[PDB]
Amino acid sequence: VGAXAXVXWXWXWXGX
Amino acid sequence: VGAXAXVXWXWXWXGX
Repeated sequence: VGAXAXVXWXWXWXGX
Repeated sequence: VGAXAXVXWXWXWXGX
């Protein structure tokens, strides 16, 4: 979670 | 991966 890939900013889910 | 939790900077594995 947070930033890069997962739940957060960039890849996966949430922000970008 | 990247930053926050996982493989990367903060929690889990790698940097902090």
